[PDB]
Amino acid sequence: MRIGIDKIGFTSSQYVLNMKDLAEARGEDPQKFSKGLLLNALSIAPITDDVVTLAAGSANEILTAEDKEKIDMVILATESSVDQSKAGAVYVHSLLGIQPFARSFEMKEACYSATAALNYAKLHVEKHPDTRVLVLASDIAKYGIGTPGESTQGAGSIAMLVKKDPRILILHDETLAQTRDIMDFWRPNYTTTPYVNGMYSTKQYLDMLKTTWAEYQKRFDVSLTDFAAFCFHLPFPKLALKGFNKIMDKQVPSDLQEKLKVNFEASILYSKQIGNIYTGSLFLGLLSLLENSQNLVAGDKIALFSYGSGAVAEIFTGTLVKGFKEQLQTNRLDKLKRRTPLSVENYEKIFFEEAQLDDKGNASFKEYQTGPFALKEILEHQRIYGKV
Ligand SMILES: CC(C)(COP(=O)(O)OP(=O)(O)OC[C@H]1O[C@@H](n2cnc3c(N)ncnc32)[C@H](O)[C@@H]1OP(=O)(O)O)[C@@H](O)C(=O)NCCC(=O)NCCS
Repeated sequence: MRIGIDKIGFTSSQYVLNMKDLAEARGEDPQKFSKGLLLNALSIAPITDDVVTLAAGSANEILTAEDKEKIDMVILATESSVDQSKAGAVYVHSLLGIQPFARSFEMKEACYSATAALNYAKLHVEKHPDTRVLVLASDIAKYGIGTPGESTQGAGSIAMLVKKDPRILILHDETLAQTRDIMDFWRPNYTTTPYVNGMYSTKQYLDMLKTTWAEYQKRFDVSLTDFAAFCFHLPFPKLALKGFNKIMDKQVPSDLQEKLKVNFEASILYSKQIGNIYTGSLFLGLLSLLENSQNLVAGDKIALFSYGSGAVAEIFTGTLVKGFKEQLQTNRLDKLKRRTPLSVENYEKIFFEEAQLDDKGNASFKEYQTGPFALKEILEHQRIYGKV
């Protein structure tokens, strides 16, 4: 029984901050961003485009009426939640008109949780092969003005439809996760922006990659040469490049070294324009890879390294399905160029806007550019979402 990713949708916000503009405002060498981080631009979200609206937009990209009839589980992976009790998935379920007899909930573990969502989705469909599962990985990476992380901000959501006989990627059962209790990045309840030790996080990302991959190879009798591409979590592309270099070695034959490198470069193309999207970043890289590699074919295997701060890592794999290109888009870079560039001044005002509640819990918002769904208002503490 083949189970996996049938369709992948992606939505980002409608605004962009160009890194050269941020560099100019902050007195930074623009090459720190273009070469140091390997970032060109970041998506910026207004207050009316949040985890829920981005998630619903990404699903709207891919779902058919038949999907909506057969989906019986909706999982939102996020670290950008807008309620402490109500899962953002419930809103997505509603906004998309999915059939009522579904379970809907959120998963949380920094940038890692969509990997667990996908795994549960896969097992659920295997048990109930007539069903489909919608996994959303939606986040707004917001670090704060003047912080080291300001340059690794971003916004977006990946939607993945999981079902039997998938048209893109068959998911396999050989997985390995690792948990280690650390404080590289975290976000207490009283702050909209995380605390982060960037250098320590990089070191831990690389050590969990090294140790998890070593153990994976041992348990499952595989090596680098079994794969046509390796995808990494993508908070910024330089970190993923460090990961790639960390696990690669020169015992790989030269032709495969070249292929893996070209595929790595394909995988970071979108992230260079979008920035960090937390839970969705690994999967955005997968999408970028599939839409930009010139060498991937049916039957090629892909290895994926998921990381979340705090920290949890997992390696898993999949095999490409004949016809996968039919499910992809060719003009995504063109669509990203449509985003409205913001001055640093306007980015500061828009990205860091917070709701101004009256004593009854009402808040109103200016109309900003969004995708198909928007936060319209807050009405007596209820976030009101609708189609635009
Ligand atoms: C990425 C981050 C650590 C950078 O912080 P920073 O103090 O502003 O920048 P750094 O001094 O660390 O330099 C970053 C990089 O660009 C560099 N750089 C600086 N000036 C440069 C220049 N003029 N030309 C080229 N590169 C330059 C570096 O040398 C470097 O890359 P390297 O690690 O390969 O050497 C920071 O944005 C951050 O902490 N973001 C959040 C990370 C996070 O969320 N981690 C959790 C999940 S893994």
